[PDB]
Amino acid sequence: DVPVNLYRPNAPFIGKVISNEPLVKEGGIGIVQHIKFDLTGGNLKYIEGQSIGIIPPGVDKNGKPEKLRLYSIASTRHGDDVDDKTISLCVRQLEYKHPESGETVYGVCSTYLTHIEPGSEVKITGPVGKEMLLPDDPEANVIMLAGGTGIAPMRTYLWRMFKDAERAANPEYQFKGFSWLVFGVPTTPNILYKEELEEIQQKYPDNFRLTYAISREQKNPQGGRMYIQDRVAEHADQLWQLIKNQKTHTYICGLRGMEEGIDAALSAAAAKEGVTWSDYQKDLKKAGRWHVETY
Ligand SMILES: Cc1cc2nc3c(=O)[nH]c(=O)nc-3n(C[C@H](O)[C@H](O)[C@H](O)COP(=O)(O)OP(=O)(O)OC[C@H]3O[C@@H](n4cnc5c(N)ncnc54)[C@H](O)[C@@H]3O)c2cc1C
Repeated sequence: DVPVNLYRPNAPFIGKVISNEPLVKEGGIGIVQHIKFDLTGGNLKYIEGQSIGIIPPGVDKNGKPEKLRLYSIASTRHGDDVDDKTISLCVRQLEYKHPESGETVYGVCSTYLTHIEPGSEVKITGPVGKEMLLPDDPEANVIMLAGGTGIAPMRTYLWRMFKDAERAANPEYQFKGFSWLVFGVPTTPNILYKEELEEIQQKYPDNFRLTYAISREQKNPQGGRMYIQDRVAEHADQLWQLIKNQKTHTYICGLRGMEEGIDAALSAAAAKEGVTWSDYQKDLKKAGRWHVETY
């Protein structure tokens, strides 16, 4: 009942791009695109929290074909239109530095994807992944800690939980727990899906809390730029108290190295009560309540 590997690299599914919209607004840093693909004509099914592969055209520096890159699925199982025939991605263009062989380098698969046109064919493998799945328990608490494109699986949980079209589509799942997104981005215009997050938070004030950490607009108490771990420390006592509930799941997604400041904060909260966080967290992993995907 979790689909995995319905399509593999040796024989991928050829989808078509339907749309490709920018998510970063003017004044923001970088390019992050929301890309939607047509799934009709194949049998790709998937659920929230999974990833798929894209195989980009071309050869590397050695004249070897390009490998697949993985992307968290950014839509619910139904697609953004709730019709069960599309899938979406949230793709940032990776680019870096002049001291990297002289001048600025562009990522292969993410440049390809963030400049791809509607009507183009794309090779898609997957779905893969069973570590970031959402429990079918309507009464769960769900803590989400996202940075940048790590909003993507979170968007599939929240959309499942709170979009009226989704609730109409999923009678078994009517969500009534509490969920809290701490979202880290560099500027207000880099808040991916801002308008839709904030609409959810005003239809459902008792069920959803939305905390930002915006590093170029906010300072932490030491005087640094505000980072998601700064906010997690700000609330580490509340977050630890929520985690003690047998129903609470915690999801962590974003770039590598973001985990260690989340543990430092929760260790100091757990310790007040003679709990050793890293022992507690091992048991949470074992029990399926601790979900991490950084990259
Ligand atoms: C499970 C998983 C989920 C992912 N989900 C998403 C998602 O939702 N959205 C998204 O945009 N991406 C996601 N990615 C990351 C994505 O797969 C690709 O790694 C990323 O898009 C870059 O691929 P590329 O082809 O653009 O870059 P490549 O062309 O392969 O460039 C990457 C390589 O260049 C180097 N490099 C990268 N950054 C730097 C730097 N700052 N300084 C120096 N060298 C550097 C490294 O050698 C790296 O291997 C995910 C990855 C994984 C593993």
